[PDB]
Amino acid sequence: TWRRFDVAYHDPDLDRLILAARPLLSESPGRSWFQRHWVRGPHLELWFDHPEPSWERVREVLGTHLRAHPSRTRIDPDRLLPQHRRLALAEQIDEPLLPFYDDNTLHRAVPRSRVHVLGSAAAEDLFHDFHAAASTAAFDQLDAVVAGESRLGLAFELMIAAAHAHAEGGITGGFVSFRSHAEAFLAGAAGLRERWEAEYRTRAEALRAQVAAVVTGTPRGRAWTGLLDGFAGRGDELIASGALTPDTEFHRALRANRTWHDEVLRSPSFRRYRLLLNLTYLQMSRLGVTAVQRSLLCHFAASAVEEEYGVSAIEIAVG
Ligand SMILES: NCc1nc(-c2nc(-c3nc(-c4nc(C(=O)O)cs4)ccc3-c3nc(C(=O)O)cs3)cs2)cs1
Repeated sequence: TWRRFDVAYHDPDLDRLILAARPLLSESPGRSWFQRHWVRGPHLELWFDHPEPSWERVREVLGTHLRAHPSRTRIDPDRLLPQHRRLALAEQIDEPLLPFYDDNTLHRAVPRSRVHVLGSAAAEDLFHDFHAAASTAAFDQLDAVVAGESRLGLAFELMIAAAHAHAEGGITGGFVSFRSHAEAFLAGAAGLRERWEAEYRTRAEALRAQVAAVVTGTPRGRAWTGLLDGFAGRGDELIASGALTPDTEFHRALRANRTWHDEVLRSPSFRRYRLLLNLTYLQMSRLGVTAVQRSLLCHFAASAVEEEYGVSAIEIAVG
């Protein structure tokens, strides 16, 4: 059902290349979407379930761009291969990892299946529907970033909006997830945590204001939560049928808290929230936000909500 094209582009800043692809994902019927990926080296993937654009049309648009604005980053294959072998085990990727693509090249590629990770073809199809809708939204987000808006700031707004609209209890409920994710990432890194805290202090006033603005309602926040709304029903149904599948002070506390077990973890509302937050994190990846940066945002979001509302995620976890 799907066609895939890989654009090998070794500079981590894909944003202009993505914007050049906008007509290909905007001009013909069918679902189309893009993501960033690492197999055979850094590359952009374009996915289509209908027969247009053709390979020839894809080359007409993106060949022109690669010749005008080529990547000048050089990969280090010797260091990348072992990293990719580990990623492949972790992400359950069975595709060949070699040879690495040459920089600034276009390829047809074989679409991969994620059923074994997501739980069913129906769950995979729902993620494809999300990607199709979200990729359209991403072009406007990336136009803003290229134009000079803060990438992390746009992502922060998506996260706050998702927690306020889609968590039970709104922002002062959903923010506990942000702490959880930051503390799981940090895995005992006191020195990194202190660096994050010190940067957060410089940002606090602006970040608290952004939290209050998003909670009041912003056009971007409402647009993102509107998009997420489209997946809530089907998501609840796949979660309920089974079709959609840390040693830290915080997580130790949580594991001893019976409300976590009985009213949070197993609740359909938390499962739904967590699905829609995970879709938000996928969007952040599409927008070029790395795993460390997503985890920093989680730290900043939790800290901002705590300061604005005078609440404490660790106190909630302890119970
Ligand atoms: N002493 C009794 C109590 N314990 C709790 C707890 N709530 C949580 C909680 N945890 C996560 C978490 N998310 C993660 C994650 O990894 O995503 C871990 S904990 C997300 C959200 C909540 C809350 N929901 C609400 C709501 O009003 O509905 C408020 S706080 C953990 S213990 C509430 S009252």
